[PDB]
Amino acid sequence: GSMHDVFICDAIRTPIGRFGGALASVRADDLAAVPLKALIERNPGVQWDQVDEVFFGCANQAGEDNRNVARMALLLAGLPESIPGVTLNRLCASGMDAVGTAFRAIASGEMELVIAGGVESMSRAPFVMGKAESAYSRNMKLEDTTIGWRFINPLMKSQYGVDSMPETADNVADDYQVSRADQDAFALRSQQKAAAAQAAGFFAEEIVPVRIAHKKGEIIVERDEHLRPETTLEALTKLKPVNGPDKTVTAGNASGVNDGAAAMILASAAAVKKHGLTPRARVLGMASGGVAPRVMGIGPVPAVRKLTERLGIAVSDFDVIELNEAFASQGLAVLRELGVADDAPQVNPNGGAIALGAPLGMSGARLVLTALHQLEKSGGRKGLATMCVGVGQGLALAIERV
Amino acid sequence: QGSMHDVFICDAIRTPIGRFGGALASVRADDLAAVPLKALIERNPGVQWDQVDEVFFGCANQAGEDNRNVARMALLLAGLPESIPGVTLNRLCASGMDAVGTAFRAIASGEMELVIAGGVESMSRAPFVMGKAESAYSRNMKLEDTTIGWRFINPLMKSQYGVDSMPETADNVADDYQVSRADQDAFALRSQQKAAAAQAAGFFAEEIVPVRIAHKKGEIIVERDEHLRPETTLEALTKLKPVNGPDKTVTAGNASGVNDGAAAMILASAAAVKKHGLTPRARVLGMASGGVAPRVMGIGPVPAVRKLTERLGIAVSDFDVIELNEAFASQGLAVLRELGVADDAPQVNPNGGAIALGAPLGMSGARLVLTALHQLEKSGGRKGLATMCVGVGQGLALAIERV
Amino acid sequence: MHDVFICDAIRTPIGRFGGALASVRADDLAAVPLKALIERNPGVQWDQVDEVFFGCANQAGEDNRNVARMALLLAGLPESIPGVTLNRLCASGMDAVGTAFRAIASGEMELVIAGGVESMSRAPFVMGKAESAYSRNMKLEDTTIGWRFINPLMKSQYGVDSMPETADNVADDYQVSRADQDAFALRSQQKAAAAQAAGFFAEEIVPVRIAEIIVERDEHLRPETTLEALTKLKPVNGPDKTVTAGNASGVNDGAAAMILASAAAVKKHGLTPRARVLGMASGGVAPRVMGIGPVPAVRKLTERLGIAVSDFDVIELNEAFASQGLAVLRELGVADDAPQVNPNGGAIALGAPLGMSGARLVLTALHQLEKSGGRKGLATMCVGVGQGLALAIERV
Amino acid sequence: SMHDVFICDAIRTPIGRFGGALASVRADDLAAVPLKALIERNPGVQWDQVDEVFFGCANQAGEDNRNVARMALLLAGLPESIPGVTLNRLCASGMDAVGTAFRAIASGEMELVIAGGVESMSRAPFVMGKAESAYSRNMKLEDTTIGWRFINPLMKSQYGVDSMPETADNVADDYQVSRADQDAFALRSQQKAAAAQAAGFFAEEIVPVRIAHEIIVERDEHLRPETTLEALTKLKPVNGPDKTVTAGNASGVNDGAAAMILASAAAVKKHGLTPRARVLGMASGGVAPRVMGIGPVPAVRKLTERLGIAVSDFDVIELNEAFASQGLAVLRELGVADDAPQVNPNGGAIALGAPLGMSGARLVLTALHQLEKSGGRKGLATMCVGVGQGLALAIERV
Ligand SMILES: *SCCNC(=O)CCNC(=O)[C@H](O)C(C)(C)COP(=O)(O)OP(=O)(O)OC[C@H]1O[C@@H](n2cnc3c(N)ncnc32)[C@H](O)[C@@H]1OP(=O)(O)O
Ligand SMILES: *SCCNC(=O)CCNC(=O)[C@H](O)C(C)(C)COP(=O)(O)OP(=O)(O)OC[C@H]1O[C@@H](n2cnc3c(N)ncnc32)[C@H](O)[C@@H]1OP(=O)(O)O
Ligand SMILES: *SCCNC(=O)CCNC(=O)[C@H](O)C(C)(C)COP(=O)(O)OP(=O)(O)OC[C@H]1O[C@@H](n2cnc3c(N)ncnc32)[C@H](O)[C@@H]1OP(=O)(O)O
Ligand SMILES: *SCCNC(=O)CCNC(=O)[C@H](O)C(C)(C)COP(=O)(O)OP(=O)(O)OC[C@H]1O[C@@H](n2cnc3c(N)ncnc32)[C@H](O)[C@@H]1OP(=O)(O)O
Repeated sequence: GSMHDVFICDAIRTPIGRFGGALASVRADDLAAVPLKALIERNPGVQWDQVDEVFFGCANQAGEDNRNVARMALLLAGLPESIPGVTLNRLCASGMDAVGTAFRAIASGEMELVIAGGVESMSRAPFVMGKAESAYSRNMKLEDTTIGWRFINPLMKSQYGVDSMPETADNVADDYQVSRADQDAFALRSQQKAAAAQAAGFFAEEIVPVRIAHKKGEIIVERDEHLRPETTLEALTKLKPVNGPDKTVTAGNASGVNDGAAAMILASAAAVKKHGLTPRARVLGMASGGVAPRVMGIGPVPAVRKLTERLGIAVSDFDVIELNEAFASQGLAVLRELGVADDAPQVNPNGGAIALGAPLGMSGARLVLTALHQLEKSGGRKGLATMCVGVGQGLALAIERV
Repeated sequence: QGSMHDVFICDAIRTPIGRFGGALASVRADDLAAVPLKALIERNPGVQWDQVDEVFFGCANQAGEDNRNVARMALLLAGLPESIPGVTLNRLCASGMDAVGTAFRAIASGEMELVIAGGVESMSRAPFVMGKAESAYSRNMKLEDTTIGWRFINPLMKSQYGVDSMPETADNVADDYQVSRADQDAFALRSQQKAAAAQAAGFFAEEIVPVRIAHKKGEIIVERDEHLRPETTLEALTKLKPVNGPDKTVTAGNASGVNDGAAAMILASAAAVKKHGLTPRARVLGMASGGVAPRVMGIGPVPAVRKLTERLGIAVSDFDVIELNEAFASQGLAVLRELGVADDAPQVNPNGGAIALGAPLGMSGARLVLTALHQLEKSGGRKGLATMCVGVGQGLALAIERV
Repeated sequence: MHDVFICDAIRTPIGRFGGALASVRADDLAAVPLKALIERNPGVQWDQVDEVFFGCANQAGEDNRNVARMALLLAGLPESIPGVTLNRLCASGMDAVGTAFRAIASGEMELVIAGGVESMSRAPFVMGKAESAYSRNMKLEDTTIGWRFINPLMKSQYGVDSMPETADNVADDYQVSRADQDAFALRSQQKAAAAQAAGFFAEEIVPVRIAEIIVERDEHLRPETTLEALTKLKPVNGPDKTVTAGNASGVNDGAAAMILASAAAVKKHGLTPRARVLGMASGGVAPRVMGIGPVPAVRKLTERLGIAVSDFDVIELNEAFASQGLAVLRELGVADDAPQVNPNGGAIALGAPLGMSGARLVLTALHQLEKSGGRKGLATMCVGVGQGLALAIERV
Repeated sequence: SMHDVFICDAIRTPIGRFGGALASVRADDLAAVPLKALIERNPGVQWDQVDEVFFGCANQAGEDNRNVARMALLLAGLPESIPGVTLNRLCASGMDAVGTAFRAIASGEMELVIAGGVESMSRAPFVMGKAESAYSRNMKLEDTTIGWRFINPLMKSQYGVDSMPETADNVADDYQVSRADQDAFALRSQQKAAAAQAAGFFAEEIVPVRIAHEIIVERDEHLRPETTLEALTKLKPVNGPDKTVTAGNASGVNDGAAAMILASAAAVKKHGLTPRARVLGMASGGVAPRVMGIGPVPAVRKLTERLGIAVSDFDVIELNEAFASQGLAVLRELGVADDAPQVNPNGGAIALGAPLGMSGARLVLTALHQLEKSGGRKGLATMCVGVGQGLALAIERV
């Protein structure tokens, strides 16, 4: 009759590649399979035919990630054909949704042993073309699915607008009064902290390599590619806003478009013991929230509020906060709404998506796993991961180290 | 750790199912998904809508007007407040049932109180996709149709598991489980007959809200499911040529079609049922999934049903209705045979299924759940089972219980 | 230097965009007139055809890779017969006749076929190759009619006005009023309707068989047109403008072909010489006023031949747009309603498949000379991006 | 009554490799390069007197769409009063432009004209047919770089739709042209071309192409001067182990443009031009598509018979090298030795490349160039055409 505790066990990720960069040759399905293969190699006591489900986040699903990439990935990874899979889409929150969905399946007693993760290959996102609506139609057109609006509904544009994600971040900067200077400082600190974590070997502990064929032999992609460790305030101040001279968001204070995949095991207490797993954290809960599309970046606020209210935990009780850095403007605006200092030590202690990049489907799984990793290294207890969502949402997920 | 919470399906509704290029072909998938959501608003005035915790929607494609989280797109279009979150699930033809069971788990685990679960597919409007060039001046650009089935084939997938088309997998099931053409056609006929009777009885009308269609001289309404072929005879079935060549058994007459449609339903905890003045119609009992060989995807319901009923301690024979998805007569028959249920068992698909009705991938699983409940209400039955197959070798099963 | 005679000539009907001929591949459509010439001319020894010259404005679709050659093979002409495709946009089919004429007049050939084709219904989309790996800048463009792959240097120096925009520019610069344009358009409809009922087009037309459905009537005509109806239409380019769908040609499908021959070949192949070709000339104008292009072309030709415009017993002036048709007539000193101009109507009523239209003008001008007993005839037309072409014949 | 016609100044771009030196240059802009050079090179011309620009172009789906002759003259800075027309006989297109230009002046309908050709095969677009029905599931992209697209079932069933290399394999088979002879032919092409490049022979024909942020392209890119018979021997046939045509014994896929002035004697005098050759004539011939490479044979026969000139009277023969197989077969049918010194003395398309629309204009101008250098009188340029044709053009140095 009682709900069951749920533990995150092993977790692992590919490096994050730049658009057109180190991972651009790797099909989304094959990329998604890389962390799955590593889970298999890294957890040899598991009876693999007992995995109840693979849940994977993926925002696109038009490309080599089409037709339920979770199931494609598990087959490519060498998991038995008897294992089910399902793909979740809450845009940039998809991979976190995977984790929280997996958690709810175990908490409710419907499953014992599951994998949750996320993939996105933005390099390889395809073009789409709608069907002709009439014989001999002269209005055929291609649209890029890399990021952002396509097949725009005129009713959506008239009621809510179809602001680009950078536009929404400018709207957040405007409405919440987040200065260019503050955004650049945040971005700088993101780059510094990530450069420090990379030199410390922190990212290395999370990463499994991806092997790439060249003409004369193979290389290994080993390192997060997006980082700009040489970033300075002077460098950031010189950049032009994406949307015009009177705006504040720049490529230097924004996440990038990127490729990568991540996955982790979740299990009941019985499953941990049966499969020889090492339990690392208990999942406390997940909540979602909605906001106006035009200020989508503030979405984390109702999400975090809803979760912490229900669990009865103060925002200030968390020993780590992984706040997604879609843009410095909205990162800062969320922190301020929540009463957390712009530079508080527990937020993004190893940097975030400004430095690391953000393959939509992967980023939510990455935030959960890195929060856990951070809690282990620092000896912290509770961790909060939260991110915003295109078209105006937030997602939040809380964990507690065992 | 505290108690699990009971979960109730309340009001449910769907659009008609349209033929490919037929009655609903002009309707964008996001607008189509909004249709049942707007009806749920109209039909339950007691609900305080700003208390919906989540809209969960199934959708197999997501490359078209259904792109970038159709659940969230649809709820905004439906006029639900911007404060309501949405998320889209993809287990191919099982997506809409996955929405229901995922909703159920969210409430059962105490994370939510009031949710909407549904599904949509516009297979009419499924776009073409073109991979990016890998090199400057590449001579290798290609368009592929996303309406149904394989695209961007992985060599590794093809080598190991094959990339059989869905009709091909149904031929494989026919061969491996020895389901004869004759038996397939008889199954298909009963589906047409039963659906025709249900339509005439007004049974589908109780499930349906109309879709409005733009027209010169004034918009029209679509009220009735379009796929049905009520005049079908064994003789016409017998004369059809198989999809995959002259030695095979699967034909367009004994297969589900490619179709458009949307459906949605409310799930609520007991406290939400009370607070919003909803009618609890059934309790959700549970959901299970299972995997099989891609090449025989149609048998996927078997592991799913066994997993579910074993954990719940319910025998297959205990269910008052079984809504078994009719992707193909071959797999429909092979599943029943494995589960020890007669090919023409009165509790199985009493109002016909996807052969007559059609099967918009995302919507189908949601239809199966709501129609099962509907049938329990008409018949006074207690427990129902809804189950379906999934391309690339899966099955999904969900059990409910009236009142 | 050799006299050159036009002999037998025929055409398909002209279909509307997406209408009666929309299912017919351009190459098969081109072959239809060629087959009819074979059937209609049994004295001809077909392995002696020196060349098939065909006009075609597009060449991206089933009309790709030298449609002249594709068509003659599809029409059952021996593989020994060569073909060549010419492209001067809407004047392409006239260019074909004029080029055939030059080949025979200079003594390099004796017996040739000249024609044109366009399937505008079937015109494909085009997409540039990616210029970088993982390019996000892929785009489809319609080739049915008008600008695609615009060159920024063309735009900045000459502009890339659409054809209707240039027709507005002519109406403005040459002061051609809306009411005059609509009047001319109505006369075009009325004359074509009269010609249709009299069997005039039927004498030019060979049917297209579609595997069976038979297309045998020009489809674009709107005999129902009234001045009042024309007055109510809205200008394509805004209320301050003049050109409308009703006083403009349409987008259309069709093919035409004719035999040209030296005196020797006429006699050898038992042909009926119907007209002598007198000459062809071209000219260039500013692209933004492309519709006035006929004027330099006609002046150049008539001056060289030593003929006045007023000497022609028929003038077949392409009707891309009423504004330019009228502008041209005015410039050349011919009345807006002169009886020898377009006596059976023109492109506003009949439609204008680009590559076919010039060959149609030449064959119909000849046909009208026969009907009327006239002597000299002039066919002339405008060309996108600023040209004109003119061709003179004399009934034998 | 017929008027004599003279070829005067002539110039070309270098020939670039597919995806190589000129891949960024739009076909219309590329066409404009020789035209602008003709202006620079001929100061006595009153440019508004040019009666017509005739240009060959095989594709016309890309930036070469909608009458590239006229686009090119405008981009070159020529007055807008000058008309233009584009000709398509596939690889023979640029030769057709010259021949057509010739008939225009000879017939007295013009006095001063430009003839040339262009092809950017690098930038050839993809094409997509329109949907035939609402919600059509049958939409498809095809490459227009070279060869069959939108295949007609009736063409395929009667005549076949063999690729260009397949037709060249068919000629090898039907006319018994061995792999070894083909390779030896190819090696001589490369060798002759490397010698001519070193002698500055191509330099004299070339105007550079300038590509901003800036690179000057001034040399033919396709040449393989290190080619040995041993290297060619190692190559695998395009169409499988039992065929004979290889990448090494075939022309390539390429970009480039060329143009030249043609004039009556009156126009020569008025415009202070140098008359370099009189044009004698052009003839065309058809063959079976499946052996398109043999097309030059009927073309050359029809031309020489009409002019009363034996093939052996020619001081230079510029035979297009689409493939060594068909080049050799053409030479043998015409009674000329596989290595005759008057044939392709500076090499040809195997070394140089073949941008379809340009190649025929190149053969005519280079033929004239060679006559000037060697002191010869009569020249013959000839080439094959996809779907089974040949074209031939004869000239005589003044
Ligand atoms: S939850 C995740 C949701 N995801 C998003 O919302 C994605 C948001 N990002 C984007 O859509 C794009 O990444 C935007 C913000 C639009 C930027 O697009 P660009 O393609 O313009 O980005 P690039 O970085 O490729 O180019 C911008 C130029 O700025 C320079 N630059 C960036 N960052 C720095 C730093 N830190 N220091 C110095 N310069 C920096 C880049 O070098 C580039 O300069 P170039 O000289 O043009 O290469
Ligand atoms: S969970 C569900 C998952 N989805 C699937 O697996 C969907 C599988 N279905 C398909 O892919 C297609 O529906 C297939 C099976 C390939 C058939 O596609 P078609 O496009 O051919 O379908 P049509 O509607 O065009 O039918 C083909 C011809 O057969 C005739 N026909 C069908 N059914 C009947 C019956 N009952 N009686 C007589 N004839 C029947 C159709 O009329 C049609 O003949 P036409 O003359 O072409 O109309
Ligand atoms: S050498 C010839 C060279 N070729 C050209 O220059 C081609 C010129 N033609 C065009 O480009 C187009 O045909 C233009 C002129 C742009 C018109 O196309 P539009 O797309 O702007 O408009 P439609 O073709 O869709 O037609 C608009 C409406 O006008 C009605 N209409 C046409 N003709 C008449 C007449 N005679 N009388 C009354 N109405 C007329 C059409 O029916 C249409 O109205 P609908 O309500 O949409 O049917
Ligand atoms: S009138 C003109 C009509 N046009 C034609 O019909 C042109 C016909 N040409 C073609 O269609 C192609 O160019 C063919 C002949 C099919 C070959 O295309 P490829 O893309 O294969 O051409 P590559 O240049 O890539 O050649 C393949 C490999 O062969 C090597 N190679 C070519 N020539 C030589 C010589 N002389 N010596 C040594 N090697 C040679 C290329 O380097 C290439 O090697 P890779 O390993 O592939 O780089």
